Amino acid sequence: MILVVGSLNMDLVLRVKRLPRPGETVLGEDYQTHPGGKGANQAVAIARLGGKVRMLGRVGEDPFGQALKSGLAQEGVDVAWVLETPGPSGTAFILVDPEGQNQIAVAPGANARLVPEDLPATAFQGVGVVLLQLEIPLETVVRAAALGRKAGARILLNAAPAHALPSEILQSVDLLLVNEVEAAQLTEASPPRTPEEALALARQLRGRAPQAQVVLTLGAQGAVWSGTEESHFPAFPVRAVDTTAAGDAFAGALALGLAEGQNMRAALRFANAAGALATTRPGAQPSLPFRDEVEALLFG
Amino acid sequence: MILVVGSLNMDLRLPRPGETVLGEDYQTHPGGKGANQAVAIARLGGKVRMLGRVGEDPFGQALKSGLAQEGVDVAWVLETPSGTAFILVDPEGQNQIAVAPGANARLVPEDLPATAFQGVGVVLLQLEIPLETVVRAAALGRKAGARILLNAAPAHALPSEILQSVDLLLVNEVEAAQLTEASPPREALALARQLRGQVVLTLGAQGAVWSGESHFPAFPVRAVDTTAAGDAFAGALALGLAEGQNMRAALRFANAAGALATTRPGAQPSLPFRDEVEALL
Ligand SMILES: Nc1ncnc2c1ncn2[C@@H]1O[C@H](COP(=O)(O)OP(=O)(O)O)[C@@H](O)[C@H]1O
Ligand SMILES: Nc1ncnc2c1ncn2[C@@H]1O[C@H](COP(=O)(O)OP(=O)(O)O)[C@H](O)[C@H]1O
Repeated sequence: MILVVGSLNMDLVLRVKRLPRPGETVLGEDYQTHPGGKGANQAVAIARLGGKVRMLGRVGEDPFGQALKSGLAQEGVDVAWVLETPGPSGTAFILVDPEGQNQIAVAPGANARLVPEDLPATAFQGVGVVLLQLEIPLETVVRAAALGRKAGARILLNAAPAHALPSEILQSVDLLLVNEVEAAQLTEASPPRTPEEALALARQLRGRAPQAQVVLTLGAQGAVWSGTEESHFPAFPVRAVDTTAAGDAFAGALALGLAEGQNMRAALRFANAAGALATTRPGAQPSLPFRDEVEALLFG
Repeated sequence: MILVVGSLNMDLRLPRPGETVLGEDYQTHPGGKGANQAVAIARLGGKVRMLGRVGEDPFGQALKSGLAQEGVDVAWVLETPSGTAFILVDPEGQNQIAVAPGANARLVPEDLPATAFQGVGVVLLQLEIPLETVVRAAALGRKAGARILLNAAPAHALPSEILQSVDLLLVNEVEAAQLTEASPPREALALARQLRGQVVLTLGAQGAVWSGESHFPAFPVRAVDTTAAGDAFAGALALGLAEGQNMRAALRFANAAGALATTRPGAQPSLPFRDEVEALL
């Protein structure tokens, strides 16, 4: 059983010729509205892969709030710990170009009101893995890890979007999951390139600031893992339509792989499979693949 | 009055990929080049009508009642089965914008009644509606006996037919280049607008040039947000000519509105009132 603690966002999406550079006005088409948020996406990702999942976070007392909560319940995620909030739900401004590269700006809304006291112990009882991200306040992330350990869950921190982390969080996490910008933020010096070797060396560096399994995602180059092994796990070759929610599929698939009892080798392959499929359909949450697609792609 | 025919938009800590500016603002205000130009005239104490399409969504209502509360006649604003700008802004006033035309793409020639043009002194147009509707709006303006002000913005190619049918052709340095060829590195901007040519070429903090042959200096101000500077200038110029001011005093009156727009954040909210622009005289 997995608990996901994190954000619920309404995604407002535009197809664009080209992502605007600073100062640029670009013309877009095909305006669309879908439930999203790193938290809600990772919960739904676990559900479509057939894992049992609860979601703990806040929606606002607006139309979107109901749509965010109902969306989750419909996918069969347990929404008993989704709390109603004065003011607006989270909203996200997404642009996607023809290569599937995106640009996202998030208005936190009710996600900013998820405080430590909002975390009851019964949401964590009997869960094997707690899955956290950073579209909620850092004091809430600390409490979630604490309550997670107290219940005997593995703490999976997806440190995204990019944010500075205090030692208290980095030291209390079983697995730290970051993309290259998050890895560079926390380490200083980017991998302005890949060799898969370069981000292994940075994932070894991030390893120094804790005692977790460290996982670094590389988009079209897959992922690396510094922990009980130092290894690269290649991407599945697919046609990428919209890269939105691919880290969410991957995070959610890693969580459920470890929940179900898979080792890291298997769970990371499973996760690259799921993150690859998410690139091949448009939109965030709607692109989240189902167990049988993911298993098809693994079987080859 | 002045008739404005063009766009209405609602203008609305980031996954970077491709990259966003490090800055945290957006929320909700009426915008679009048409709406902004109309509100500009209204805030400058001018009688003004807005002609264009909103959607059947909450925004559509908000845009309409928004323009109304500023003092714009919205009678001719047609509901449609809204245009949206996703605006990201950093603390240094730098912007990234993604526009979804919505209803604005559905404003077709047969949408323009001649009633709306009757008695008006200036028809003010931009290029945020289909080109065939701009053509219609010009033709109906000429019929009603109005001066047709084309603001050829945003940057787009135009045929000789359209260029030859307007009484004033308002452009910036990128649009000037688009229609002619080769950016004015300045004057050379005045020799480019004569290659165009009444043609008005805006130059930011260097003000505006004219030839039908003169340059009108910028009002020096603290530029925090250059958004809606073109809209305030366009709206103000349109109001100076409909008020019967000379071209020289109107272009000074445009620069003065233009400069005051730069001094406050956002688009429609930064548009100066009359008392403000008259003080800067
Ligand atoms: N073009 C791609 N081809 C194959 N897999 C991809 C592609 N883009 C992303 N992925 C998968 O999704 C995961 C997340 O990619 P990445 O861009 O690092 O995440 P995020 O969207 O959080 O930045 C990768 O590890 C990989 O499994
Ligand atoms: N920094 C500035 N200082 C003074 N006046 C300015 C400044 N920026 C713009 N303006 C005024 O507002 C207008 C700005 O239009 P401009 O920046 O040339 O093109 P755009 O249509 O892209 O906004 C007029 O050109 C000018 O009078």
